[PDB]
Order: sequence, then structure tokens, then C-alpha cells
Amino acid sequence: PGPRVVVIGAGLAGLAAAKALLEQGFTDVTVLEASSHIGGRVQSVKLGHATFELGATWIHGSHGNPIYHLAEANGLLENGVACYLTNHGRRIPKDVVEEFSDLYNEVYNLTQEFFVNAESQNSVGVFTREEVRNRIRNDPDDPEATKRLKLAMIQQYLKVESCESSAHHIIPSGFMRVVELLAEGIPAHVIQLGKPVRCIHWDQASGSVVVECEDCELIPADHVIVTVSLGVLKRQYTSFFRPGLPTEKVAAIHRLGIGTTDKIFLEFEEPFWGPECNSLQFVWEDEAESHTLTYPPELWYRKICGFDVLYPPERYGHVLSGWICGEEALVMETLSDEAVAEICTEMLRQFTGNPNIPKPRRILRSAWGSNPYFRGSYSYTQVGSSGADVEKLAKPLPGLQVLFSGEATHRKYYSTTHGALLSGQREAARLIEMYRDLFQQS
Amino acid sequence: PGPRVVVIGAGLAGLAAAKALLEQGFTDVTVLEASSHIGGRVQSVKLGHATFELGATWIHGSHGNPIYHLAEANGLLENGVACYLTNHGRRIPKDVVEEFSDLYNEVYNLTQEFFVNAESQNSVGVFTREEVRNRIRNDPDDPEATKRLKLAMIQQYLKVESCESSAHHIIPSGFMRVVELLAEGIPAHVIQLGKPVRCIHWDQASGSVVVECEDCELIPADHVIVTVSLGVLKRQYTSFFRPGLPTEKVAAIHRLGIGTTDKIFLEFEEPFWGPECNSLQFVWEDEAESHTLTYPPELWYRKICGFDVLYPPERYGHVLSGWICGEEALVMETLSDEAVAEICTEMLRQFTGNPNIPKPRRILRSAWGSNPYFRGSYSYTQVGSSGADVEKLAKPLPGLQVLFSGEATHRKYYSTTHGALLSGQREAARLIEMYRDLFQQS
Ligand SMILES: C=C=CCNCCCC/N=C/C=C(\C)N1c2cc(C)c(C)cc2N(C[C@H](O)[C@H](O)[C@H](O)COP(=O)(O)OP(=O)(O)OC[C@H]2O[C@@H](n3cnc4c(N)ncnc43)[C@H](O)[C@@H]2O)c2[nH]c(=O)[nH]c(=O)c21
Ligand SMILES: C=C=CCNCCCC/N=C/C=C(\C)N1c2cc(C)c(C)cc2N(C[C@H](O)[C@H](O)[C@H](O)COP(=O)(O)OP(=O)(O)OC[C@H]2O[C@@H](n3cnc4c(N)ncnc43)[C@H](O)[C@@H]2O)c2[nH]c(=O)[nH]c(=O)c21
Ligand SMILES: [Cl-]
Ligand SMILES: [Cl-]
Ligand SMILES: [Cl-]
Ligand SMILES: [Cl-]
Repeated sequence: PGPRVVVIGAGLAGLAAAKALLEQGFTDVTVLEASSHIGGRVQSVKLGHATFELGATWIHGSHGNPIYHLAEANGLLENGVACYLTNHGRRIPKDVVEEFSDLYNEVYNLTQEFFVNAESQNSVGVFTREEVRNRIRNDPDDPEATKRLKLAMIQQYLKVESCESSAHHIIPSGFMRVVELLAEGIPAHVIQLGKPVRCIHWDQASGSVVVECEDCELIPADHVIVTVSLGVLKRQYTSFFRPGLPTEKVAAIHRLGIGTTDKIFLEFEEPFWGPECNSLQFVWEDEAESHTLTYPPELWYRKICGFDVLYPPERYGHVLSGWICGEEALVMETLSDEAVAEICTEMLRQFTGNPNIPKPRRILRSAWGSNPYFRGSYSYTQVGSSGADVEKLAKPLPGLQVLFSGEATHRKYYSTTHGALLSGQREAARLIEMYRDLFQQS
Repeated sequence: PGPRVVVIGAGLAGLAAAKALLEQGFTDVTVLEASSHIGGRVQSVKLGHATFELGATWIHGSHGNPIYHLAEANGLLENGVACYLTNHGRRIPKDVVEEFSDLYNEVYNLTQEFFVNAESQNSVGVFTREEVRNRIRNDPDDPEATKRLKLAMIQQYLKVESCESSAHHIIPSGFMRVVELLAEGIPAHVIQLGKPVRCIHWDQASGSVVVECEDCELIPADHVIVTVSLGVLKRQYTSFFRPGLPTEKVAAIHRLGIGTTDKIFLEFEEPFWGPECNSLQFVWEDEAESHTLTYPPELWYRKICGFDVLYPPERYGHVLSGWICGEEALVMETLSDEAVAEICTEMLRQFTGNPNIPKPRRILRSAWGSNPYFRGSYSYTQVGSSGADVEKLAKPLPGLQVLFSGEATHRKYYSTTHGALLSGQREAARLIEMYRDLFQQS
């Protein structure tokens, strides 16, 4: 009864692939989702009336962006200053920050002009910071205390740059509404929840592919679209494919990077922050000399660059939204809500110079790195890798027996929701063209 | 190329089944063993020259016993008093122990005569102890202190009875020598080590059975002989069979018992025990009133009835051999060698009344309950179950697609090495008869 297609993952890529096939008259389609939910790294949570994003937060502008189009078409779509604080409870003056910002931006451009691959982009940052460090050290007119603060702001910027990897729209109702739109069309029977896959068996001798589920169910199939993260692949490629993947694809899985980026929300009964403060930015004065990329686990909290104040209060309450990227996010994920809440409260006391700040009423946080269905937040082309690795990863296996979809497999829109969606449509489109060729040949 | 037979487990049952098939001209035979070793619950360890059994220790006499025959044919086969000590470092006099022993044996026989199923055997113990407790309490001539000791000896006996479940020969070279004899004949390629099975798939549409390995290898087969313990079945039957087992067999798996019985060996530099002492038997004076079947985890050590002195010293060194049965053995298995060694040393100080006993030089111990390939030491017909459950467990699935072997599936020799061996030959014999019928019919 037609070709049997199995999609692994009910994130944007898996749902987009499933929908595209169903719309082109593929009846025998089943989505195997590991978790109890759809959307994957799109995860919207409601604390009372308020809606908080634990994954994807922003749509990256654009009319061509098919997630903007989805949202706008269904009508889902829609202050003050960054307060820089020192670890001895002092605010850094406007003029110091503004002076640093301009020095950094001037030196970043003189560097970026001098250089556009992965190793190029990274080295702009590295040589910018060392030149900025020189210009501060060698400035004859700045006093000692001011130089120590500005040098520590290099380390604060470095932490902000560590989370960065791509004008910007939010969905106040929840990013999960966009996910629910894609899934509307899909019949109920198609999406199997709580159904993690253990291994894909290909080059077999009615069904040349067998999907081995964790619950030991064997599902024969003609084609499999794999949408699991680069994190899942890195951890499981050795056991997840029989026979082994082509060595080019194994190399791609090794060379491409995936970052753990977790969100920390702190709900307070009353606010303790000035009405001029959009954010609290944490500058540790003892980090003037350090070039620290990864902190030891005891100092995981130091990788938090600061906290944004959510606006408006009536929508969200009095909530601080922090980000933590890298191995320090994995350490954070191992700690209890009380242990995390306590350390963030301690930090905010030290940085505000106000020892009477109460522990937050509630705490909400993501755990993407430790989750065996994600093992990270988003992909990037790493200091070593290229766009060739993304093409290698995306490349189907012989017979289109296994196709590779997901954000990581998208050449220009990797680490985005639209990248995921479009990577799904690409692989669905690949099958459609293959079965058009059989129609045209015969 | 002939019928494809897969044996799960390279214990006595699996090896016996494999050998029997190979000897009757079954060429296409493979044994999948989870662990890196053969023998299963036969496990011999050498500390220097000495050989210590962590599993099966004794051959239960007999000429008909095929393990006696195996040993004797290859020439592998071959003091003092039990010292009863109180928890206040006092030895219980010969006459007190002898008086208790006779009271127990007299009252056990008067009860056993009055009653022979599982619920019958257990109830003999229960009504014996309560009658003994009465006869002690109501004895007009015994003093108070003596009654408290004798009543606490009921609890010490109760612990010894908790490990009991079946004249007696040892193999000084190692019980593993008997295992190695069976395996001699078996070609190298047949036994796959480090190869745990995850699920057996039966009622399929060239190979009506698929064995799903933990490493995700799918092995087509005509017949599967399952030799894993009742412990493994109890824990994994829900996931280990597709489709589900007959409800009669599920009920049998539930109703039949498997006990965790672990061995503790303590090697001392010098002995601290009298040359008259074969064993140190631990009587806790505060257990006069208790009828405790299972201790809380904090008091796991109380389930140790005492320690045997191994003889002769030149063979073994100065070693104490203790046994611990039940949930208290699972608690023991979670503790470190230092933590276990320390508590046993503390006990021996309290019970000898000698506070200067050094911590043992070495410690050796089994961990059958926590081991996912055993989850217990041996089967028994439980207070509720019958020999009908053993027949239900032993019963093959339709087509002899799956056969059930192992100690637990043997009607009279369950919980023994010969039971395991003979249960293997039974299932091998079952296949041989099935393929003799096809030879005679056609
Ligand atoms: C002043 C000032 C400061 C402000 N600075 C401005 C800078 C802002 C720059 N933007 C940042 C954006 C972030 C951080 N954004 C962000 C933040 C965070 C915290 C995250 C986690 C992500 C993001 N991204 C990336 C996307 O979320 C991601 O690419 C896609 O959802 C993935 O889709 P998929 O490929 O289908 O995989 P999926 O994993 O979703 O689905 C696969 C499924 O497979 C399942 N699975 C796994 N194993 C399985 C198995 N064995 N068997 C069966 N199933 C299995 C699994 O359960 C899943 O359901 C963002 N994207 C975007 O558009 N906007 C954004 O803001 C962000
Ligand atoms: C004065 C005074 C005091 C003295 N008192 C005297 C009283 C003495 C009474 N006797 C007591 C005897 C004991 C306690 N004895 C004793 C003590 C102790 C500590 C133990 C642990 C046992 C015993 N017994 C029982 C036997 O050891 C047991 O029945 C068989 O070896 C099991 O064989 P099998 O069926 O093949 O299973 P196996 O489990 O061996 O093999 C199955 C294989 O399957 C493998 N497997 C599991 N899962 C798998 C998967 N998923 N995939 C693939 N493979 C997988 C696994 O790794 C194994 O290798 C004894 N027997 C005996 O004859 N003499 C004895 O003394 C004792
Ligand atoms: Cl199945
Ligand atoms: Cl990482
Ligand atoms: Cl395979
Ligand atoms: Cl138990």
C-alpha cells in the first residue's frame, strides 16, 4: 500500500517532512517521537497566565522565512538601559561602559576588515580582545581602577559571545502554537509519542530498512528521515546505524559542533532592580587578567553574563531571564532547583550590593545538554569544520534508504527553527522527486 | 545449511544444550553469553595459590549425578567444633547449644510427622520455632539469662534456614574445571562472549525467530534455548519476548521464587580464633523476642549467621567464609569492600570480646542480586507456588520456537549445577526428537 516512510523526531524538521509527504499523497507515513511532546527544541511553558520559552524564543524577521508566514497568517505574532554591576555591589558608570563598547566595536571592525570561514570568524574575536586589552593597558589617561573594570568587561563580552550563534519577533501565546499549526493537518495515528528509536537497519533483504525501537518493536520501512539533533548523532551514531555510516558522514558528525545553551527564569514576589534597568550585567573585577573559555565545575555560575528583566510586568510578573552556555550549563543541569535558585540569589545580592534580596518564589530552567533526546541546544560550524561538513551530514545513504534532516543539516539556516522546518521539506522533496522519476521513467 | 539454533547463556544449562546438539549433528549452533566468562553461577577465583568459589561450591553426592561423573572421570574430585558467640563477647557453653539443638530437632520431627508441598515445608519451621519458644519460656528449671540466649538461638537458626535450599564434594582446583570440560568439545566460533540478548522475536514470517542483541545485532534463528536465570526473566519478561509469553508462563515467573545468596571471604594475616573453632556462630542476645525475616538496610549485617574457618590453612590461608541471604545481601552488594570489611571486623571484635583484631588483609565477595545477568543465586518453590509452576516455566512456546532451560526449569534438581546441566540436555533432547519425527514421518 505505497512506500512506507518513517520519520524519527516530531520537532519542526520531522513535522515539516511528514506534512510535505502527506500533502503529496504518501499515505503510509509514521512519525516516531522519543518524548511525550511535539516541537522538540520548541518548548513553551505557562506559569499562571504568563508563557515562557525554554527553547526557541525568536523568529529571525523576514517575509520569506516560512515560520514568520505561518505565524502572521494565523495572527499569533507581535524602556531603559543595561545596568553593568561589579562583584563588589557597585554600578559601572554609563561613560565607562560606552567607552569600552566603542573601543571594542572600533577594534572588531579594523580586525573584521583585515579578514569569511569558521576559523576566520572565531579569530576576529580572539585578536579583537587582545588588541582591546592592549589599548586599555597602554591608555596613558585612564586610572588603574577603571582599567581593571574595562579589562574584566572583555571577559563579560567573551561570555555573551559564547551564547551567540544565529529582525526578531516573539509569539506571546507560545512558540508551540507554530508547532501545533504544522501538526493540525497530520492525522492522529501518524505521530507515535513515547517511541524512541534505538537503531536504523539498512541494506536489508518487502522493506529494505528495519527501525529498531527502544521498546524492542521492529518496524519495516522503505525510507527513514532522521531529524534527531547533532547531539544525539554524536552520542549514538556507533549503535544507531547498522551497517556503520560512511566515514565522510562520521567525520562530519565529529567536526560539526553542538552547544548546550540553557535558560534560567527567576520569578520574584517584588522587584529589587531600578526601573531604568533592562538587564543586570555581571562584571567580576578579579577576571581582568583571565581569558577563561570554560570554568571548573565549582565556578559554573561565573559563565552567567547577567539577567534580562522581562517586560511588561503584567504579562510575565517580576522575572529575571538568564542564559548559560557551554560545559558550565551541563554542571548547572546536575544541580537542584533550590541549589541553582540559592546561587543566583547570592550572585544578585553581591552584584546589587543589597543583602536582603529574597530567594525567588519560583524557578524555571531548560536542560538540553543532559536530555538524551537533545544533548545540546543548536549546531555550529566549529573552529576546524566548514559548510562541506553540513552537506556531508545532509547527504542521504544509498537508495534514499536513510535521509538526514534537522537544523544541523541546513547549509545557511542551521541553529534556527526555519532551518529545521526547511531541512524537513528538503528531505520530503527528495523522496517526492525520486518517485516522480519512477512515474516519468515507466 | 540445517536448522539454526541460538542458546542464550553459557552457564551449565547453555553449554550442556549446545554440546548435546553439536554431538547429534546440529552444525548451525551459536551460544550468546552476556558476560566475558562461561559457567554463569559457577565462578571460581584464585587469590595466590588458593581457589575460592563465589557461586556453586558443592556437588550433591551420587553416581547418577552427571557432574560427579564428569569430575571423578577427569580426577578433579576430593577438626573441631562450631563456636557459638554472644554480641557481648562471651562463648555459649557446649551444654546450652546441645540442649537447644535437641529441643529444636525433637520439636521439628513432632511437627514434620504432623505434616509435603511448599506451604507444608515452610509451616514446619514456623510452628517448630513457636513450640520451641514456648518450651524454653515455660521450662521451670532454666534460669532467666540462659532462656534469653536459647530464645536468641531460634533467630540465629532462622537466619541459617534462610540460606538453606538444595553427600557433598568440593573441587579444590575450581568448580570452573567442570564447566571447562563441557566447553572442551565446543568449537571456538560457537560461543559469543560479551553478547547480551535484549528481546526474542517469535511468530515471524527463512527464520521464524529473530534474536535482538543489546548491541542491536538481529540474529535470525529457527529455535532459541533460553537459559537465563528466573531473576533475569522476572525483571525482563515484559521486554524480552515479542509477542508476550503465555499468561500461564507469566504466572509461573511471578509465583516461583529466586533468592540472592552472596558469599563473603575475609583473608587475615594471622588467625584470632581458637584451634577448636570450625566456625564462629553469632547470637545477638537482644533478638530473643524478634521473629525478623528481613532486617532494615541499616542492620543488613545482622542477617550474617556467622563465619566458617576454611581448612586446611596451607590451601586457603587464614580465611573466614560467611554467607548472607535475602534483601540484606542486596544492601551488602551496594557497599564498598572497605565498608563491608570494617563492619565484619567490628562484628568479630564484639563477638570474640577481642578489640585488637586487625582489619582483614583481603576481602572477596559475590554480587548475584545486583548483577543484571543473574538477579539472584538460585530458584525455589515459594510459599504459594508448586511443581506445576516449574512445568509451566519449562513448557516450550509453539513450534519449539523458544525452549526454556536452566536450573529453575528442572522439576526435582532446581537450585543445583546438575539441574542446570540436565535442563540443558532436556531442551536439546526436545529438538532432537522433533527432527527425528520429521525423519520418520517423511
Ligand atoms: C540586547 C540583547 C541580547 C539579545 N541577543 C540577541 C541574539 C539572539 C540570537 N538568537 C538566539 C536564538 C536561540 C538561542 N534559540 C534557541 C534557544 C534554545 C534554548 C534552543 C534549544 C534552540 C534554539 N534555536 C534553534 C531551534 O530551536 C532548533 O534549530 C529547532 O527547533 C530544531 O528543530 P529540529 O531540527 O526538528 O530538531 P528537534 O531536536 O527540535 O527535534 C527532533 C526530535 O527528535 C526526537 N528524538 C531524539 N532522539 C530520538 C530517538 N532516538 N528516537 C525518536 N525520536 C528522537 C526529539 O525528542 C525531538 O522531538 C532557536 N531557533 C530560533 O528559530 N529562534 C531562537 O531564538 C532559537
Ligand atoms: C555444617 C554446615 C553448613 C553447611 N550447610 C550445607 C548446606 C549446603 C546446601 N547447598 C548449597 C548450595 C549452594 C548455596 N550453591 C550455590 C551458591 C551460589 C552462591 C550460587 C550463585 C549458586 C549455587 N548453586 C546453584 C547453581 O550454581 C546454579 O543452579 C547453576 O550453576 C545455574 O546454571 P544455569 O541454569 O545454566 O544458569 P546460569 O545463570 O549459571 O547461566 C545462564 C547464563 O545466561 C547469561 N545471561 C543472562 N542474561 C543474558 C542475556 N540477556 N543474554 C545473554 N546471556 C545472558 C548469564 O551471564 C549466564 O552465563 C549451587 N549448585 C550446586 O550444585 N552446588 C552448590 O553448592 C550451589
Ligand atoms: Cl515485534
Ligand atoms: Cl558542550
Ligand atoms: Cl544487523
Ligand atoms: Cl530477593
